[PDB]
Amino acid sequence: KFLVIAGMNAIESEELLLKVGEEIKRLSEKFKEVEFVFKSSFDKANRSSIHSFRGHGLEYGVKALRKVKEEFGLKITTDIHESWQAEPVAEVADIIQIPAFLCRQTDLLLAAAKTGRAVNVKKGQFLAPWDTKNVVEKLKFGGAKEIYLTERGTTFGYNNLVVDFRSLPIMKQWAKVIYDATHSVQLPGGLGGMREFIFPLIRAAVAVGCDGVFMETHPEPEKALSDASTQLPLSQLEGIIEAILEIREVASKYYETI
Amino acid sequence: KFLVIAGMNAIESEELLLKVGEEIKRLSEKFKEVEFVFKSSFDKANRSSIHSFRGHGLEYGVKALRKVKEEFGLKITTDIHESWQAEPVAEVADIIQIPAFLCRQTDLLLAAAKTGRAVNVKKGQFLAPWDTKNVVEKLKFGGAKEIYLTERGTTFGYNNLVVDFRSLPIMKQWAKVIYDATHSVQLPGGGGMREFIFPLIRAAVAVGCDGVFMETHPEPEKALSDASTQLPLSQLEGIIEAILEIREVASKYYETI
Amino acid sequence: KFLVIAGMNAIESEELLLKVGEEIKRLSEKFKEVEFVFKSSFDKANRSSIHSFRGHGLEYGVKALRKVKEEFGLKITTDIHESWQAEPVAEVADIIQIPAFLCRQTDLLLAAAKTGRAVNVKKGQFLAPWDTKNVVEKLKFGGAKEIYLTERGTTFGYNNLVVDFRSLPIMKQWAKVIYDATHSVQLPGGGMREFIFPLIRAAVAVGCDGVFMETHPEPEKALSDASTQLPLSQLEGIIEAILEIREVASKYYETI
Amino acid sequence: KFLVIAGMNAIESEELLLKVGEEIKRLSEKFKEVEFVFKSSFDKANRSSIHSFRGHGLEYGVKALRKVKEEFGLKITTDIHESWQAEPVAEVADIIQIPAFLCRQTDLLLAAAKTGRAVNVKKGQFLAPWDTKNVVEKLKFGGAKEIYLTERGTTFGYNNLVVDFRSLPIMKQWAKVIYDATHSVQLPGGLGMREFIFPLIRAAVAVGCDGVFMETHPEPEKALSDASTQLPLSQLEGIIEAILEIREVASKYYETI
Repeated sequence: KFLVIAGMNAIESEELLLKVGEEIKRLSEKFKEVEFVFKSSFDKANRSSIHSFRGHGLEYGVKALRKVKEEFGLKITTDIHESWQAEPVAEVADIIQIPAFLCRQTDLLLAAAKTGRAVNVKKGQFLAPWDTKNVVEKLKFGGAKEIYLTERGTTFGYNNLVVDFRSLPIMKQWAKVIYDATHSVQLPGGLGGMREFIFPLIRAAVAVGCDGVFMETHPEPEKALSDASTQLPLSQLEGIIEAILEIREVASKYYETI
Repeated sequence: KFLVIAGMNAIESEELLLKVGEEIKRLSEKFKEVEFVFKSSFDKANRSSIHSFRGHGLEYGVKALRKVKEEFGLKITTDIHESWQAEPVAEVADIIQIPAFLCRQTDLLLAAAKTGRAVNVKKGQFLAPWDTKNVVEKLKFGGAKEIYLTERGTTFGYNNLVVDFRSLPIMKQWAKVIYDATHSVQLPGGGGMREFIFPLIRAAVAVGCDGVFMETHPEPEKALSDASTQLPLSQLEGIIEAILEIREVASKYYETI
Repeated sequence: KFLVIAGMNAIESEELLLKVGEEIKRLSEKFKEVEFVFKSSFDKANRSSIHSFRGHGLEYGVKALRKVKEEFGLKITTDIHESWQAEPVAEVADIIQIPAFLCRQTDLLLAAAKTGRAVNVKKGQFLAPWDTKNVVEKLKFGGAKEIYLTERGTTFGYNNLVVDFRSLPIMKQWAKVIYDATHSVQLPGGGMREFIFPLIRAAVAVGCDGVFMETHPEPEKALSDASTQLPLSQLEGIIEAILEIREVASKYYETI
Repeated sequence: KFLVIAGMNAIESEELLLKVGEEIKRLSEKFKEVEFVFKSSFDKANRSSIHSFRGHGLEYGVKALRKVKEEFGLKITTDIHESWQAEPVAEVADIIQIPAFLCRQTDLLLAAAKTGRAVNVKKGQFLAPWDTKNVVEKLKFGGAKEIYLTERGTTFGYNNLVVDFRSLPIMKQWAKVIYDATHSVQLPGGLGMREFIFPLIRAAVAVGCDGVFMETHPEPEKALSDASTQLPLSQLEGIIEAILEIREVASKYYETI
């Protein structure tokens, strides 16, 4: 059954997070066949500017993600940045996310695999798809059983990303493949993304074949303290989920095996 | 009315051209809501090696095309390489094709636009999507009425191309878009990988395009150009049905330009 | 000796074409160690907009060139966009130039090789350094004797080119190499002139058989490639620099 | 005073390190106009394979680097991978190196700046040159006073890097610039090209930069990392000589940022 990873890019506030957690609960009720997982970063450890929003800290974040899980019965995924953050995070996160810039930091991957939780690894903007076989190999060595590789775009010149859809079938050979619909259309350092392309590339993803879609959402995308240009309006989620399910239905029959 | 441009990369032997030509005809008959067009090049004026198969001349070509156009009643399309080849070829081809490397050559375009026939420009591997607008403008200024833009991959480092599927909705702003499913999986001087041909076609119809461009051959390993990318004639039907199904569902979400 | 192809990007006029031929002449006299070659195009056959300047036809073209070739005694070179322009242009052009986008068009290559002239091929923005081998194999077959490969940048994402300086030694394995100092910094569909010089020093330091650069008396008033056109009054300086760097670096140029 | 950062990629063993340091010492004596800074990693924390050499631990690596500083009187530099590593490393490092994949990791940048030591950031392969400004601003925010940016290539298609030398003058506006002659010709996940190392250094000094970074090993074929890109310890002298020579004549043309 299809995996949908949704949430706010960052934990801007517990009030905002809970509101977003409500739409996902409602959505899981409407799409019984989809496996939903609530996502949110407790820290933007890689912002370009020292002036940008980062977060309220690990403690606060883990506590807020807990509220969402306890109040909505939703599984959780959040990203970690240094080794020591795995265990504490593993307390509430069902899936530990590894940032794209860190997909090669051996200790971080090992730390995460060691918690016993599932691990999703954002493919680096510098990584060739075949080069992800070693990422999985490390996680496996570290104890990881539920492994995920997430397509999030490849460096295409300066301040731009391209999604080479060949990566989906190649990566499926070693792990469940996920398509990150929001960061893939993001233009890095662009102000120091293009929301209109989010939906069309998602359809491409499911036509090609993947095991899940990752998409960030916000009640007021233009007021988002992070990834504003690319976060989707809460009201748009429903329509996109339906199209994924419909496109997957008629397409699955053609997904290449293995 | 989805447009499907299929055929042999080049005219190797009219016998094969007819074998592929009847197969198309059969399909055009099964899929009546589809408009087929027979594609094939009378010459390969852009091969890397000097020892590579080119063609049997514009004469033998234009002749072979009309032979298929009459024996099967299928619309024809082929590409021109120099300003002159326009007029002579517009006598058998309904769609004049402009090569990828020549998409910026003002006079070649200006010419094919005069023949009154429809024009299809392969987007250069060096062109950014939003740059195809000027290509359209040149042709309109030249009398082109039915204009087509074709996605065929972009230079992604050395000996490799990538398909930026954002180009489809972008070029759709000023022309009908075609997705080249065979040259896009091709590896420049590598090459190509037939294993990705179909998956990306699926991607193209899911995103939304006005048609696809494929190339088929009775048995690829025998092809004389782009052999590792040529699609086996048999599979051609399964694919056509596949993208029609996907198109039926996907079109409900195509953005409105 | 060292090659220095200079001149205007386009033949905006025979008047201006001369003001430039005069300066190239002077520099030609001040640096007897360098083989200068006047260059300009009679037709910008590949402009982006249909509304952009092209030239005054092959007529006024070869006309203006032949004039400089006799009034200043400088060798001349220009680019052809279709096979027929080969022999007719090979009347005044010592070096026939092949545009970047056309570098794989066999007939344009064979047609230039026929004329028995020197053929300089702009390496396409879509071509790998090593793929230029066949481009030289095509010219040999076509009767070419004096061949050149020009580095003019590689497609780097949308509307941008990067100069992979590894090509210089790679290509030098089968052809003399020229570096296009003005087009290698252009932004397809735009340009940054502040990088023209720096990259030239980089080209000679690595090692090349010659430099290719376009100049104009008043760049801001140019009708083609305004942004990437050295103001005539700077060519001399740059040329002194290329020689100096070439003298110190020569010693280190690898060996094919 | 031109800066030459040199040493062996990883601290393979203390003896092998002292051997390289002996040579670096010799060079600092012969080239008194150059400022040599010895470099070596106590840990390869980003190896593609779980089976590759990483190192003998921080403590071991800090002792070795200190033995090289003490015995040969050379300045030291090494890279850090997690915040906690900054402080202990600063006891010996004159310059704290920040890995390319980690160049956007704020807490690591801050941790290094807080030590009071100079900081040299490897420009990420996904970073445009103008994006480094925000990097230099994070460091100043953290207390860094002496800052360096190192050009080490940019992602060019898969398993390949290209060096855009327009990045030197661009980055010189915010920090002193070093050119990494070793990783720039490296082919990521390819298994580099040793023959291109010297040519690119020449281009680098010609264009203009405040220093060059080059790893060296006595027996490159037996290196436990970056084997294909480490220079034979016997070639360094030639390179440095040529560099000073090129810089000598080229220096006057460096454009005043």
